[PDB]
Amino acid sequence: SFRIEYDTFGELKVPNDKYYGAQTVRSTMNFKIGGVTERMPTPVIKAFGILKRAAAEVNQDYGLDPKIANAIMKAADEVAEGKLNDHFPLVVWQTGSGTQTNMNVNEVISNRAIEMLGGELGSKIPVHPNDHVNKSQSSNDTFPTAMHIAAAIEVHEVLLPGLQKLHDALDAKSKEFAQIIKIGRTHTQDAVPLTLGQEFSGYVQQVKYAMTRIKAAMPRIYELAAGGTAVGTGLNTRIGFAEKVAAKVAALTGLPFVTAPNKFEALAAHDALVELSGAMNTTACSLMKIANDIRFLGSGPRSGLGELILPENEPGSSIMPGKVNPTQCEAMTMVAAQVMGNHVAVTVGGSNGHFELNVFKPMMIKNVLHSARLLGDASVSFTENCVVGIQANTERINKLMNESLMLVTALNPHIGYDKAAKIAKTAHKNGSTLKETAIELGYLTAEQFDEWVKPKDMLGPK
Amino acid sequence: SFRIEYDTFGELKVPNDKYYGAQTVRSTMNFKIGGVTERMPTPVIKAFGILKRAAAEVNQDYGLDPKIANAIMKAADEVAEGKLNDHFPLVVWQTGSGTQTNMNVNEVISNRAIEMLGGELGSKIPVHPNDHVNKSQSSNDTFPTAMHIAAAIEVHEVLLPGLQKLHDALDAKSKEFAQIIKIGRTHTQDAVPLTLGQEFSGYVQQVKYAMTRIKAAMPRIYELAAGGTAVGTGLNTRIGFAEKVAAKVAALTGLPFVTAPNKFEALAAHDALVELSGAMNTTACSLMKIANDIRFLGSGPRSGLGELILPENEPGSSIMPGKVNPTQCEAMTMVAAQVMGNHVAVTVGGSNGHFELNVFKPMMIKNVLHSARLLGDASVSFTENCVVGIQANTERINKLMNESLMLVTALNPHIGYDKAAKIAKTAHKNGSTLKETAIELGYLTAEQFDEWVKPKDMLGPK
Amino acid sequence: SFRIEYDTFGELKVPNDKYYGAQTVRSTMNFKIGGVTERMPTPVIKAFGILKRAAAEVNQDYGLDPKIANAIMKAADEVAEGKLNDHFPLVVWQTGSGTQTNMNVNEVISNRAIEMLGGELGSKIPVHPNDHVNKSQSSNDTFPTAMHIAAAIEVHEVLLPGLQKLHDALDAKSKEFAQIIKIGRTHTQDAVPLTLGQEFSGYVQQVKYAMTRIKAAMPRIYELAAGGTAVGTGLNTRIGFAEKVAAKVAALTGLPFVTAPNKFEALAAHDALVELSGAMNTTACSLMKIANDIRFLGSGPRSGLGELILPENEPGSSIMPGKVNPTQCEAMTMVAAQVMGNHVAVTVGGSNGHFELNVFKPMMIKNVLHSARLLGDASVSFTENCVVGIQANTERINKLMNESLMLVTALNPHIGYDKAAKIAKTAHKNGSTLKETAIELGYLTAEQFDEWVKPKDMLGPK
Amino acid sequence: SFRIEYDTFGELKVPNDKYYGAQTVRSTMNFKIGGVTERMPTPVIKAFGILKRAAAEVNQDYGLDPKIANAIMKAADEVAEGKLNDHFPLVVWQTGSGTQTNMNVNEVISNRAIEMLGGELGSKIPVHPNDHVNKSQSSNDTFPTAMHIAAAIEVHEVLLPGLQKLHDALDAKSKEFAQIIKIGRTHTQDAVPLTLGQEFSGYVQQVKYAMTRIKAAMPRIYELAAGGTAVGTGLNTRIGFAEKVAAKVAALTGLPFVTAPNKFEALAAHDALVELSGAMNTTACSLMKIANDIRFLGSGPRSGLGELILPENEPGSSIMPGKVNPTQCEAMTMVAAQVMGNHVAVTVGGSNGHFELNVFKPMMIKNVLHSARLLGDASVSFTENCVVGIQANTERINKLMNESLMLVTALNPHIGYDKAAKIAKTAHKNGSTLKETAIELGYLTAEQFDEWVKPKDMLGPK
Repeated sequence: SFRIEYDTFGELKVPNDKYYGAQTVRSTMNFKIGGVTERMPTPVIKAFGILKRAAAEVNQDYGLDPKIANAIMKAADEVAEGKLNDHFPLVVWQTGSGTQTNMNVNEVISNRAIEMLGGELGSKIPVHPNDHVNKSQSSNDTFPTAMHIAAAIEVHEVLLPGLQKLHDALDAKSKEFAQIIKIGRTHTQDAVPLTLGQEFSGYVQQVKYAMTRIKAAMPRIYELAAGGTAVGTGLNTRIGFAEKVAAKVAALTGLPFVTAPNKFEALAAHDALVELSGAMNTTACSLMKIANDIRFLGSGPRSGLGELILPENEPGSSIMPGKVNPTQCEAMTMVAAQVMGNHVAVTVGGSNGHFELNVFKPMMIKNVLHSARLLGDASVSFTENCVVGIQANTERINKLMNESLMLVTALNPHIGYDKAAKIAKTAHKNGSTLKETAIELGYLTAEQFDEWVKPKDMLGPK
Repeated sequence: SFRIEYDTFGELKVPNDKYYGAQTVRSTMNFKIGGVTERMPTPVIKAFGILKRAAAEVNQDYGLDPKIANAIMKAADEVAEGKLNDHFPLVVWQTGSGTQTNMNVNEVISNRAIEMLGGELGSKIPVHPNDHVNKSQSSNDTFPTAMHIAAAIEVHEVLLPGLQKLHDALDAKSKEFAQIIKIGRTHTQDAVPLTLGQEFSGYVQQVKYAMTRIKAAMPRIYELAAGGTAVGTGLNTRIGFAEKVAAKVAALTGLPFVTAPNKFEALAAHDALVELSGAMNTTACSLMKIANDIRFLGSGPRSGLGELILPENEPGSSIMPGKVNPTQCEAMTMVAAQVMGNHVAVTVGGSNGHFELNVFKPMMIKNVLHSARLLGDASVSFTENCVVGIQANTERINKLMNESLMLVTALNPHIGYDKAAKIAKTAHKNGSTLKETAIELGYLTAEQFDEWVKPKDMLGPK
Repeated sequence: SFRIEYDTFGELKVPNDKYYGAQTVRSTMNFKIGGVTERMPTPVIKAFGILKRAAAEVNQDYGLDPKIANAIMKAADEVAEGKLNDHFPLVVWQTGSGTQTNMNVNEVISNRAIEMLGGELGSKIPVHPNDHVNKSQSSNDTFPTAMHIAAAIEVHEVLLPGLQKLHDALDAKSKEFAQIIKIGRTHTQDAVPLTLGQEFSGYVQQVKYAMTRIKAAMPRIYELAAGGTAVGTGLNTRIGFAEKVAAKVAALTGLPFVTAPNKFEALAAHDALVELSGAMNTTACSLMKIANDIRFLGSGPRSGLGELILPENEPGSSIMPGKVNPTQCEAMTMVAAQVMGNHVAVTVGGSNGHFELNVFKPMMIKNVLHSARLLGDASVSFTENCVVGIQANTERINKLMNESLMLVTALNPHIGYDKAAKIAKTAHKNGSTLKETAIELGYLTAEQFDEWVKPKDMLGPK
Repeated sequence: SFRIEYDTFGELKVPNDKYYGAQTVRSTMNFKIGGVTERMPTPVIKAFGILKRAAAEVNQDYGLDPKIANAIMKAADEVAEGKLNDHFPLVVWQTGSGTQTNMNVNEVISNRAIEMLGGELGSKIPVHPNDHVNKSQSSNDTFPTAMHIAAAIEVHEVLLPGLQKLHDALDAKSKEFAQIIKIGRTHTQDAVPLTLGQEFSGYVQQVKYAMTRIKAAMPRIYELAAGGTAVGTGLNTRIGFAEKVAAKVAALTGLPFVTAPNKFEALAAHDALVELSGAMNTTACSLMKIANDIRFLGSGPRSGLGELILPENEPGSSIMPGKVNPTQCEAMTMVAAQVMGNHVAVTVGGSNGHFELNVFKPMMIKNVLHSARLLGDASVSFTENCVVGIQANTERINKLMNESLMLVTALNPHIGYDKAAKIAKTAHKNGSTLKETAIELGYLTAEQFDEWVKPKDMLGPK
């Protein structure tokens, strides 16, 4: 049920049903940190499949036999399409250059290509993991290329689309609530009015700006290190390989990948990952505010704020009508906190490069991909299971509007400051409304109050 | 005007009204980072005065002339008492060992001692800054000693006393509010009742535990590096000096300072400062929760929660009665956030020692002292200007208790689950109270409702 | 291949081969955040198995039929022993109280117990997930109890044992290297000598203190929230349940669990998790220093420091003799950075409780357990695959000792300061050794140099 | 002595030599947190002077008497020029909206204007602090406007100019060192060659990208909240004021300030400050790497790497020639760590807005300004006192090139892989050079070695 392969240290059993080889088994024996939840993220594995497909096609310019190249391309495609995820057992907590996952990819693609050609698995014949699958590449410039491919795809396919759905849903609710006037809160104290539409428009702007921030943090993610080889000079690769492989990855993905203009900067640091994590950190601050606001605005039903009725997704008991826990707000705010911590992990890793090579690469991309997936998925879930279903408690909102003390300044042009202050003070002392008090004090009629106190006229500059 | 002093780089002008010398002037010209607001914290300077007083007294065992030693002791006392603060211009962003502030201290104590002896300032006669004031000490083991003396004094004189006042004031309010029943909130939704005294008892326990955590993080702050000299071996000091100087510092301060058992650990790392910062970080989490709760519990007067009436310390407008911004809550929660950031700065510094010496020392102690002073002062301010004057809005609390849907389960033993749930659903649909609805439906009488629904019996297990 | 169950929202298909039920399926439909790497950590699931076993036995005091209790206990044991991990599909990013995992546990134990009794899965007969498996418990006080059980077990079984192995290995190497004198480094400049044993003894002290710090952070992890029910009052549990269930968990685990003296503090905050994470943060700073030092001390073979020969665990090429990448140092320092970020996530979550309930519970325990497992596993791997095999490059160390300029001060008592400074300056200018220069200058004989310059005499105070 | 002023709480003594008034004295008595070192940063105060100058000029469109407006403009100019710094005693740890500093600014400008007009200080005549100096403005939209003006000016005048000087100095050294070949280091192990100019070109690219990142984070800093008044609606200001005051601020500063398109987003959150802090956090990661590399590349003189000779700015000892502590590297890396911590403080504040107003404003801008000033000043200091004077130790670099084992692969095309590996293994075993060994083994002549092993041909792809 196992085949025997060999490396410099001796023999190793490789399961017959696995496409990896001796280097991967050796790597698993020495880095047993954290268990299977710590396996390298699937986006990184898929990105390696893209990279190795691109390199094999380019390397036909540089001596690679087309029959071998095309077998590599087909196997690499299977990796990219997520068809071979079960053959990647290595964890994030490995060599800090990512070289062990590079070798895992080279072995898997080599053995699958051998199988496609009808040969013996583990033989390196006719597809050699290093001489063919890693041709023109290095142990040091491959993982950083894969992690930028993976980050860009996750931003474009998961993070930005999830934020776009949330933006659109918040914007629809802003329009739906554009005429519902409620009492503002500053310092959490009652304040002058604004509509729920206006308040929600602030959330819309925050999400729009989050997408702008993330896009602004992408130009240097599109720069690929492939071609820098061991220390950035390109020793032991071919002239034109760096440019051709970036152009091929760009063609395969439809994304504007380019070769990094300075390979020393590209290998010695991952400042672009720090930059992108920073944009996700800002996004997390925006989403914490939006979700915590919606949480409190839905508080109640009777001892809270009670402005919003959130959809009920988990069944309650009949004897507790009106109670709805804001559980999508909880998942989102937990995600927001996680992104902030992940950002510190990325920052510490990014600050700690040494000379020609930053060797915190696996941990840095793990945290970036984690934050991107959590923010995108949480945005979709918060949208579909909370935002689109939010209703305004207009009966309670209108009641509290008429009971507020904050509308009293509408009276000043009609009865003057002292009488308006006396109304407010008396109403506060007695627990009555402004209207009731103004009438009892003899300062106006009910008809006058309705004519002069118009919240619709208190919503902008004049 | 100025006197002329010299170093091996040439001539320096030293103001005649300053006690520092050529080394200190040289240090100011090369490290201007941040401006005067970045000057080394006064607690570090005072701690250096304690240390140099101790070293001078001990060094009489090791050849130091008693007339010279006693002049150093008197000048060092002046530094320790804050009488010579204006003679320390150096910033935090200096050499990472703190040696430049050590030299600043040596020069100031030398020249003030010379003045006490009637001699010529700047002459190093009869008191030499290196040969006498720095005798038996090193450029590398003095600053870490001063920073632990400073941290321990700030914990005992500022941080723990401020937390103690907050603990005691919260406990008094807990007892004051022990009989005031209100509606609990979980997920921010209405929940079963608890007293304000019970809720406040949670805050009391958090502050008690904060003090316990800070004390638990002090044992290794009391360990002093003095005696490790350059690399931790004690080369170029005397047998017994490490122990004697720590005992003298303990006697001078009344605190249980001891010599660090392993001087390599004491110089190469400042793990104790990370540990203490960690306790302040936990404290900051507790204080964020207490201050934000009180902030929201005071929200209103009419569109918030309205359970607490917070003292108004800043004049308000006569036309805005009842409005009180919780400004001490804002100061406290801003401080909490600062402590969390300061903690990451301490962590990064503490993680980055190299071989025999961690050279992030000034930045680490600055953040520790900043956190300790902010937490202590904010605790006093929050206590005196908010907590002690908090009142309960008992009329609004009683009203919202009677209007709650959460008490309905007191009815189950008397009329059964089915009728109870029907009451709650109908009340929620109609906007009425449980009692009004239970009577309208004909399920019970007013007298039965008052006998069966007793919140005082819903406050514990049975 | 599926059975039909029902909840308030309608019917749900449950796989015939799963022990969870309708509530768990509903929970999975609404929280699709992050994928399967985000599943609730296994230590939490196992801890729930302990908690539910304890509660079932205690509840025989409170009316639970012994036949049902014993079926619950046996099923709960299977959960605790990791026999049913495949029946827990929920992710961390769920309701912030952890109630959905509580319900998942109640359903699994109920259905497995039903099977043990020979009944129909999904029927709630004769074991009801809520009425029996959750008897005397709440939706809010169960997850916090499980997360403290899980944290304490992981500290005692994984984190502390891993640190103990590292301590012991570092201490053995310190003794092995106790006579190997090398040149110290301060500010990364050459400094006076110390032995590799002395330098490694600093690392030993850091790891010893890390274990002390972690233990100091455990007393409040042993406090369990069980019995606080919904808001901390214990409404709807029985007198004595809180104490009995903590004593039973203590008996089952052999660890000193107790009931939390203030349940409001226990439910409204998780300051103990922040405290424990803080101890792991300090540990990560210590390990970053130790691992980065060892990394640089092994640098080379010829353009680095070259003091240590690290074991080679991944095969190199024949043409690159002497090159050994310090890959266990890389995994450990990546782990250290991850712990620092996780600590910020825990801190943000811990700071954000609201009124009676902190609803960041799943994210907080996830990060604590992640840091604990990574630190423990990395400590074992770093120990077994690096530290125990470290060798000293004594040939290179001795060569560089004799070429250092740092031994020259040994000459001062014999030939005076000026001649000793002239030797050092001349040797620096000419690239020669101190000995060669001292002889060429005519200041001493070779025999005198060997008699006066004894590094063994430069290793302590005198 | 003192004058007597009043507020609704009673009488306050105001020093006769101060321009602030009763509101400012009242504010000092309730917020003493931290002491004078916590005073509001001068850039915020200057920015308030710009804003009040702009508002006064614009408000002539909205009824403000020109004689009064022009006195306000002149007094506000004095504040903006730093002439009245001593009249601002309030600390950061004040009301979270910054309203108390707004009132401090209003009072100082009122009383200085009154003095310019020959009137009585403290009389509010002819210049009223609220009715004139705060005309058309609000307690809530003034501080956020000042903090964006301050942040933008500090970026343009301090941060970017300091980085530009560092960029240019690093680029000059890159060109100076373009022909100096040394041994690369990956994982800290010896690696294939690269020039010092190539390595420095990586640092240049990082600083260039830092400046690009900071500029990319400025568009939303230029958005001003002025005009949003209390909750963002603009109630109680005039149509056109928001736009007119932003245009005037842009004209006064020469920077492209604009009114914020959504005033709810501008008041309820400070996401732009989080974004800018994020760019400074990335910059800090770049600078940590540059400064730590240079630190280690200068290590020695004989037991380190020894590639760089750093300028010695602090006198050394004549008996310790060649020793130079990299003290600017220490200041710079301490600053980098501080920026990372400051960033977490900004993040926590930015995440914690409530409804219509984020009330963490003073702490957020303090940390942003602190980071910007430290990075700018440290960049200038690191440039002038380290980078520009760096020399290459070419003799030691050439020696270590010739002694390296890494050049051996130049031999493969000439003698084959087998003999090359035998040379490297033998040299490593014996401690000799590749050339000595290749000759002793009889595989080639000295002349062949010099013709075949040319490091200049090992610096790129082929």
